[PDB]
Amino acid sequence: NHQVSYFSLQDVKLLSSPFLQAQQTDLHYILALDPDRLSAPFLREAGLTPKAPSYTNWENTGLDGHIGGHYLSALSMMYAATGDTAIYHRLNYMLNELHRAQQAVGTGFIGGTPGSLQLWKEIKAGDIRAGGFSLNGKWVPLYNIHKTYAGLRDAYLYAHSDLARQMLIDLTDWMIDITSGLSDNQMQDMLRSEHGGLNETFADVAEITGDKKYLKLARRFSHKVILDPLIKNEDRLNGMHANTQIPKVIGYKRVAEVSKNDKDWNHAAEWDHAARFFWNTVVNHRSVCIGGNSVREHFHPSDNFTSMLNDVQGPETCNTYNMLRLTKMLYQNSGDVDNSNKPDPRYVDYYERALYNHILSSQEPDKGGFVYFTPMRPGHYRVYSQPETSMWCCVGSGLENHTKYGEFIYAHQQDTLYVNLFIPSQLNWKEQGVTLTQETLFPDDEKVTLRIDKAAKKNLTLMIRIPEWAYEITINGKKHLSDIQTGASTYLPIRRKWKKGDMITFHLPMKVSLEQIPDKKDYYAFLYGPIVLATSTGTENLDGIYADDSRGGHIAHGRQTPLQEIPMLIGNPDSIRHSLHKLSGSKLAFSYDGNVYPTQSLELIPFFRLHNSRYAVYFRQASEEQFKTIQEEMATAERKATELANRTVDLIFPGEQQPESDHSIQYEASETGTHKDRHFRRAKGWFSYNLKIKEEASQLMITVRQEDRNKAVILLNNEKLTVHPTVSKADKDGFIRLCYLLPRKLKVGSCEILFKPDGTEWTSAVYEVRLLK
Ligand SMILES: *[C@H]1[C@H](O)[C@H](O)[C@@H](O)[C@@H]1CO
Ligand SMILES: [Zn+2]
Repeated sequence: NHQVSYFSLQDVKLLSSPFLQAQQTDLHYILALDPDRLSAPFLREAGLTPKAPSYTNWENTGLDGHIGGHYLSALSMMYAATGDTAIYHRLNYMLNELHRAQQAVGTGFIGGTPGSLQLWKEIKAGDIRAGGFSLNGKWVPLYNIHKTYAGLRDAYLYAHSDLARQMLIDLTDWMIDITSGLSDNQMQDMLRSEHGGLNETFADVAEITGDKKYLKLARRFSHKVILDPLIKNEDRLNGMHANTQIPKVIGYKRVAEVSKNDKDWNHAAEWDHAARFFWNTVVNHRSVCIGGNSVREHFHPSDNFTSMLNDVQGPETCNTYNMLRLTKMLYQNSGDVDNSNKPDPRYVDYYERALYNHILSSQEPDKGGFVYFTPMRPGHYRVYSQPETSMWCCVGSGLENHTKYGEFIYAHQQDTLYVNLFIPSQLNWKEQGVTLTQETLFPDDEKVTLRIDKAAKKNLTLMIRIPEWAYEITINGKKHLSDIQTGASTYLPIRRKWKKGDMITFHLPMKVSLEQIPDKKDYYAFLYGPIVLATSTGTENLDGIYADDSRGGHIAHGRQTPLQEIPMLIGNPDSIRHSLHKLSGSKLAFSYDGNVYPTQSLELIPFFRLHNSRYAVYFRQASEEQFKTIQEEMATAERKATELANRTVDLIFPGEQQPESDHSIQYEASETGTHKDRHFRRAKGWFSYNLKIKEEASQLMITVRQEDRNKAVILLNNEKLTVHPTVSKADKDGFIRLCYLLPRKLKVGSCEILFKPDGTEWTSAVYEVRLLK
């Protein structure tokens, strides 16, 4: 009787704000893409003639088709949000091209993976050769086809396309046939390969059709090794690839939702709970101040953020896009699950933190371009995509992000409206005969006004979110005072027979806070209200800040600044917090007026506004007592680590999917794993990469474990490396570096590196491959 609903994008008009800017910039980027290049893989796999070459980058190195899927979703949501005619022409054309591809094969299959029909013939026969990122020699093909399922779902739900609906059902029936001869054990083996959110999309088809066969399919596509610990409130996520898991959990939640009234299956509450526990553990233990998670795409231990503070590959944007999708699902029925009948605004505090500080920051606001990694290492920078060069996962999610800022501003519950986000907007609440405008300069000002533009004098309750970070309201010039009931996130209820012209005004008091890195190392970020602040540390060596189509072009490969050159805050955390002063002006800006080492007064602005520069979000802190020892470590060990990084020509992390894929991983009889938080690969046959040599290289460094008795032969362009390596002292965790001084410098270009056993059963387990000048 008390279900909470969301509004359609059609019903929520963004008014001038950073969000409308971001929407419009993404519109331009979406329209820049050539649909004939995005459709080319699909036509190819159907036996038709493409009209143009595919894009390059990931669209011709094995993930061919994935951006086309995202492109359907982004066009559909952007069309719902704007009604843009150019967007509709592109969406109609892409749907009709993919429909031609589907009809040419006639089975329901649509896809771009090279050799798609052969792949799925093998799978259907039970020839399943799964790795974490591969299936039968192909790059995450389940993940790829997921973006088509999702794209066709979105064309139906957002753009009302019946053609998309039929294409989606045919493609789902095709998968029923592919999996009809597979045991649950074979399915769970195949699901070891990254598969995006297929369980979610199959549950979506169940709801669209009302046919439970699609819910049985969704459950078959639910990865049990991940689900089962979550049911039991066990976080087993250390070392896992993070964006692989989040869509699975979204899927468990969606299966639970669509299964709410399924008399033949009794697990909905358990699967809902698994998702709510997953959210809790990631948000509360694995997330930084901007709302993101992971380092080099993987979950590190929650008690050790060292790599988050040292690596240039900070949180990945996809992961936050997916955590926000989950957040929206969990919030909707939070009141049903806790039998309060009011949803839990703690979900909204997270949503706001991640939306303003990560999603909004992840697009260059003027020109466009999407961020993959956001370093938390002080003094680095982030790289942006370009429309015709960049075909990354974070481009696909990037296209979607800025279409849909209207989706979570408000929620409705019969005669109740939840005012969740303080984003300028006009709402059509047709269910209660109301049109309302939210006017605010937030976060640059504290005042919010809600204006009733149209109403039918129903008694309605406005539930205004009072964030934990933030009671007098004004109605029509009259002050109404209410008692604070909790310092926690809560709602302030205001019920009236609203009429045209009524005005509700409230203020959100904003304070400076200082948020420590979660493992309580000596690094802190400044916030103002929910806004993460940052300082610009310079504009030198921003190499590849607008990416080309190269493998690895999503990473900020420019020079690493030694930490002793970046401002370090001297003193205790309360003194440091008190030393940040707000500057006068209509935009947020702050001066840091305490002691900084080395001296440059620092200016801080919102991180979402900091572009085309190096930055610090987290600052290293030093007590006056520990300064001498801290500075000596920064001047010696940290400086030397930075020098090694700055002599590095190429770098591979064996066992990490994207580093391996960017270096054209090949293998025979190989396995991967983790030891002491580091990934490896080893083989009984062999494994190989291509090294990309931008500058001549002199030295190869291989990281292994001292205790490993297995040895590798190394071939460079099929010539055995016979020079004797120098061997480093073992570190704390038992890792050593083998340093080979190459007999001849390696030429600029590409060089195969191949590892095969040297008399032993396996190669050494290799944890890092580094090429140096
Ligand atoms: C980016 C994102 O993490 C996706 O899940 C993955 O397939 C891609 C590269 O690893
Ligand atoms: Zn990504």
